[PDB]
Amino acid sequence: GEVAQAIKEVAKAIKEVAWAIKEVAQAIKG
Amino acid sequence: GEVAQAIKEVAKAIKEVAWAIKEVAQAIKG
Amino acid sequence: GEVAQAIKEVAKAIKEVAWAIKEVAQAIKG
Amino acid sequence: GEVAQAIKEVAKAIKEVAWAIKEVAQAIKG
Amino acid sequence: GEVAQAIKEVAKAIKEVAWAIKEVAQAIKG
Amino acid sequence: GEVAQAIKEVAKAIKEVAWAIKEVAQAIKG
Amino acid sequence: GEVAQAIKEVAKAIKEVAWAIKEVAQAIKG
Repeated sequence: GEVAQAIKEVAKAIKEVAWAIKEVAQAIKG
Repeated sequence: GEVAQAIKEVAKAIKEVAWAIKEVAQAIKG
Repeated sequence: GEVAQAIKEVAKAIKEVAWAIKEVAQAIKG
Repeated sequence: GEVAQAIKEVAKAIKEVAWAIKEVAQAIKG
Repeated sequence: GEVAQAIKEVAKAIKEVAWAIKEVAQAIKG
Repeated sequence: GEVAQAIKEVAKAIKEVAWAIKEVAQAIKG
Repeated sequence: GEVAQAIKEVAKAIKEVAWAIKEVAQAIKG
C-alpha cells in the first residue's frame, strides 16, 4: 500500500542519517 | 494519496538532514 | 486534510533541523 | 482531530531539536 | 485514542532529544 | 493495537537516541 | 499489518541512529 511504502521510505532515509553520523565518527577518528 | 505524499515529504526532509550531517563530517575532516 | 497537513508541518520542521546542522558545519569550518 | 493535533506536537518537538542544534553551533563559534 | 496517545509519546521522546542536544552544547561551552 | 504499539516502539527508539546524545555530551566533558 | 510493520522498520532505523551516535561518543572519548 502507498502509506506503508511511504513509511518505508522514511525508514530508508533515517538509515541514511545513521550512515552520515558514522561518517562523523570516522572524521573525528581521522 | 495526500497522506502518503506528505509522508514522502518527511522522507525527503530526513535526507536533507543526512546530507547536512555529511557536511559536518567534512568540516571535521578539514 | 488535517492529518496530511500536520505531517507536512513535520516535514517542514525536519528541514529546520537540517538548516541548523549546516550551521554547525559552518561553525566548525569557522 | 486528536491524531492531527498529536502529529502537530511532533512537529513542535522537532522545532525544539532544531533550536538545540543552533545552541551547539553557538557553542562551537563561542 | 491509543494512536494519538502513542504519537504524543513520540513527541515527548523527541523533546528528550532536544534536551540531550542542549547538554552537548553546554559540554562544548565547558 | 499493532499500529499504536509500533508507534510506541518508535518512541522507545527515539529515547535511545537521546541517551546516545547524552553519552556524546559525557565524552566531550571527559 | 503492512503499516505497523513499516513503522517497526522506522523504529529499527532510529536504533541504528542511536548506535551511530554511540560511535561518535566513543570517537570523542578516544
